[PDB]
Amino acid sequence: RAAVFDLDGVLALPAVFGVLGRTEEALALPRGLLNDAFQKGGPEGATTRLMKGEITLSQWIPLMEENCRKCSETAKVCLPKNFSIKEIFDKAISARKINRPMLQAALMLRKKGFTTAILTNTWLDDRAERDGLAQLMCELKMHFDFLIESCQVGMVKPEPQIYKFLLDTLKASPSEVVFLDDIGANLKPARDLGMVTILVQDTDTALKELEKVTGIQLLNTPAPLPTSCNPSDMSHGYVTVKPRVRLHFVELGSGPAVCLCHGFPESWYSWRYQIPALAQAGYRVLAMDMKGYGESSAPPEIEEYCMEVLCKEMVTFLDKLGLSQAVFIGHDWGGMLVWYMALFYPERVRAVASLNTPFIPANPNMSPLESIKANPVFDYQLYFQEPGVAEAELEQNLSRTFKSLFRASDESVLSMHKVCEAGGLFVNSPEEPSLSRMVTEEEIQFYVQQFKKSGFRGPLNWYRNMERNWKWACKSLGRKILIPALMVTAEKDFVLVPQMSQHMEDWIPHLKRGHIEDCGHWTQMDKPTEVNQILIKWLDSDARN
Amino acid sequence: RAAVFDLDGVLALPAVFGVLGRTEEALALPRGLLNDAFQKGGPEGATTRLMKGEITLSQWIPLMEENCRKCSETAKVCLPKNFSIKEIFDKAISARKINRPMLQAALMLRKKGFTTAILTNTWLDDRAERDGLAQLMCELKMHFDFLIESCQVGMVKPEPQIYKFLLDTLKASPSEVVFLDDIGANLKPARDLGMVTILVQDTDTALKELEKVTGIQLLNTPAPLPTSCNPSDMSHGYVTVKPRVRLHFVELGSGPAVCLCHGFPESWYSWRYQIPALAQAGYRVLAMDMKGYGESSAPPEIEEYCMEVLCKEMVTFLDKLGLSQAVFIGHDWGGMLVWYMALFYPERVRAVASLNTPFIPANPNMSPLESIKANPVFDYQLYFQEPGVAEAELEQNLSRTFKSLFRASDESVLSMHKVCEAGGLFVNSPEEPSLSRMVTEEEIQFYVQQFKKSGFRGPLNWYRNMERNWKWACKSLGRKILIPALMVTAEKDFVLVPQMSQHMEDWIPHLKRGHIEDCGHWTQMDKPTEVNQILIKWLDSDARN
Ligand SMILES: O=C(NCc1ccc(Cl)cc1Cl)N1CCC(Oc2ncccn2)CC1
Ligand SMILES: O=C(NCc1ccc(Cl)cc1Cl)N1CCC(Oc2ncccn2)CC1
Repeated sequence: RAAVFDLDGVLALPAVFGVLGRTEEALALPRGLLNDAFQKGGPEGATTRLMKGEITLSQWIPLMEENCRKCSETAKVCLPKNFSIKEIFDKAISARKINRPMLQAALMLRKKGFTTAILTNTWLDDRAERDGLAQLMCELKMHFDFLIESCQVGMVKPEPQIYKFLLDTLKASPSEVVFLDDIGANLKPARDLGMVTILVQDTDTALKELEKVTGIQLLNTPAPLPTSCNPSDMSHGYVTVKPRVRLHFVELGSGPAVCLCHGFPESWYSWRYQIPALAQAGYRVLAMDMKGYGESSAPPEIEEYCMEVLCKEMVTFLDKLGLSQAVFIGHDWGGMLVWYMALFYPERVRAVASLNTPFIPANPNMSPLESIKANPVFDYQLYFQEPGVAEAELEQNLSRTFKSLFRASDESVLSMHKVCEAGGLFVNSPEEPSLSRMVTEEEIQFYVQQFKKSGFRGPLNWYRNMERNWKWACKSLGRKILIPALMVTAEKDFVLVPQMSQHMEDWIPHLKRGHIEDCGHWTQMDKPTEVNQILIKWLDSDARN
Repeated sequence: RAAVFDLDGVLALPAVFGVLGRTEEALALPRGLLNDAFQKGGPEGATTRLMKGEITLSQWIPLMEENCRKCSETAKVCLPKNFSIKEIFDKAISARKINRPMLQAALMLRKKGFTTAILTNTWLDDRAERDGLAQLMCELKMHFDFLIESCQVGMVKPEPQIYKFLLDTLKASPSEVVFLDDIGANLKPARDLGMVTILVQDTDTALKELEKVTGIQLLNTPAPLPTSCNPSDMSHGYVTVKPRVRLHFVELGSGPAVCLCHGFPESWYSWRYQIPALAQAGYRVLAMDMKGYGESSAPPEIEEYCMEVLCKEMVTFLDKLGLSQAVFIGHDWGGMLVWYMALFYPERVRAVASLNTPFIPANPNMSPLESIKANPVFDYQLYFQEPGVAEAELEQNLSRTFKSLFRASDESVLSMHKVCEAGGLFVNSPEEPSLSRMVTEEEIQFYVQQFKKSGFRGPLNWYRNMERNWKWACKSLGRKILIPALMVTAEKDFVLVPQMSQHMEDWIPHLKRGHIEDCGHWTQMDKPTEVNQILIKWLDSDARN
């Protein structure tokens, strides 16, 4: 049981086939002139040779023209003065856009165990604007197990061989396979080989039919999550910033550089839902394992975690990567870091953005410890301070830990006030915590494996400079942030409440604002789709311009 | 003994200080109006506060205006209708360009054992166009051991503290240090602290003086090599393309993606001289460890090295990296690969380029082995064929191997014809080979270490598919390359002679051509500067447009 989708007319709706007609009307041409001239000679014909990979698209155009001279000639018509097949097809190809709901379906069947595949008759595109084809072929490609292109295999639909071929690459029986296609002709050979066939016109009936024979709802199915990340299928980067300090990250996409700075205690993976989005949106994403986390160096000394050096190391990270600047987006402790970045290295910062984390001026007259007791919900911060105590407690049950922390607003199971008195952090929580809606059991275990490397010393050391940070932070009390910034608040984040940012305007005049209702502190996994909305808008708006 | 250089007026010639005057003339302003208004209040003054990092540049402008209202007022003049300090400084900053010869000098002293450093009074730049500052600060930064900016340390020249500071960061005695600067005032405190001081105006006298007190020629010194690469200071990438196949590479720069495909038997490092250039030129460079080499998977089976799969894996490499297309530049076997890339994946190829390697149509009627005996200098290719024979011989003395192969035109020590009969490849060469001009002993040993990993099986397997490549290659006999391509020939490459490419025009109509006289087969290290010239021109010309 597996499912195969044609490109043109199935997953990519405006059909190149249909734009021909629209040109015929538009151009006052004899109905079918272009379509008939498109396939003159059958399998010996220019088009078939093209589908077989025998000639490039640019090699085909002239070959397509001549058909139209002849085809105009038999019907005894004229082809307009500036009539050009190049232009007609450019617009068309680039007029073709994904069919989000069909794609939706593939993703569901897939997620439901199905082996999926795009089986398309397609040329080798060597136009100048070919990028727009390659660009879309990537969007799609990824959400399928296979892509079979007529031009590489050397076979075209409806040659029964490409079907067997597909069958054998599928490793399935004809009876196990569903096959949707806009071209009846191409259904017949699959049909008569025994597989299911769906004729596609409206996507709605095509899907009704699909859910019917799969026994899996695809039609009007809930709002599906943004595309996530499989650590294996990723690109992983390593840069030494210091002799005993390597930073690790994940690279994806092309465009201006967007640098994602996670929080405590997370990993590059804490961005899984936005990493594909931003790439698609057209940026170059680089998700940090922040110092102390996972596959990045994790030095035991407290002082190697003050902001100054952490930023000193991001700069140096950009040094060794060929980057003048990058846009810094952070969350939790990362959102803080990003603020020092905009504050001490405007040069190197295209634009800054924080998730949850507010810009708080450092009080000259107030040792940040004093400012710790106030606001009672800041008790656990204390509990960390002492090297040893908390590390032990948090490294004791790894799985228990992340399960206990990673929870939606209401799934909470911790009261992070009275923490010190309580004698610990999970003092009054389970050891068997149930699994949140936000994470699968496999997305938890991942975090588990990252920390078996460096433990919690490092991450907890971020909380162990303050006297030092604060002091560094005072120097910048003269300054204002005048680069483009975005502040995004979460409703149900008890620790970092929207109202601490209330005063950020005194400091960042043209601060943009994003809010998110019904959202907790794990803004990335709790509200992936909205996080995406707010950040992509501001990126197009405020980054590259 | 170490050397310190100011930015403005020393390494970056048009001096911001001097453009003020040019504005005064230009604007018919009272000589010195701007300069005096630039430093009103001394150390309490806007400018000093700015140099100290107290305020951002954008915070300074208004503060700089008002000075000019007052300064115009005391001299009793008018400031023009649309008079703006913002615009005046924009142009200026972006009018400032590196001082190549001063830089030259730093690089020499450095290479000569000197500890070097930029000690500049500089602001924190938060303009929109700030990128142009960051961009240049990176060019330079890298070629020095240290950069000390007044705005981070919190100290300005000529405060004697920043000097001591510099001294203590240098870890040197005043007497050990040279210090060039355009501003006499800033020399005095260093001078009177005991270090050498040079007053810079013309760069030529400033350098005469430098070479004088260093005992090292800097003036009119030979044409220096392009900037190379220190593997440690690099960014190293890893992407799995297959279950048991990881590809490794080096990332640097930003812009369109340029993908560098080395040859046999080399490594990403075989591009050391062009990797910094292209980055600077403004592209995103990704130097491959090609399958079988160094830090990339090295599967023993022959067939995992045919072109088809090698390209299938580059595509897949671009998949997992967020790349629609990349420009492929190859050399030796890499130049070949790139040709299949342009031939089977135009979509995915922005532009193609080969170094040495020509585009040879596959003869339908001729088993490529037949076509092997012909052209006698293709004997060693035979010698490889047999899994075992050559691997053994080449893995025997690693160092001997690379020393023996990596040689300029005339440094040759091998006759790669009669190889089979001779009974080996280095049959009649030394074991103690002298070291070529092209490589230091440390650039050899590097190659040595890479191959202790995967050995020679893998690399030699590229030569072990031909019947297979050829067959794959026949399919494309219908096709023409119509994307932008560049073919670069080397004069003294006995194996890949310029004349094999003579016919490439029948295949690639608007093929661009680059030649290089007095050059061998190791085009990258033999002619780094020219390689750079040809490729950067064609990149601006033919890539991004
Ligand atoms: O405690 C954290 N992060 C960990 C954390 C936060 C919230 C929750 Cl629910 C769970 C966890 Cl583990 N921070 C406090 C200190 C940082 O700086 C800051 N700045 C201004 C106001 C408050 N904090 C923000 C991150
Ligand atoms: O032998 C090599 N490279 C290794 C090599 C070349 C030259 C020298 Cl001096 C030393 C070494 Cl080790 N090639 C021959 C096969 C490849 O394809 C090809 N295509 C057309 C004509 C000739 N070759 C080019 C690379």
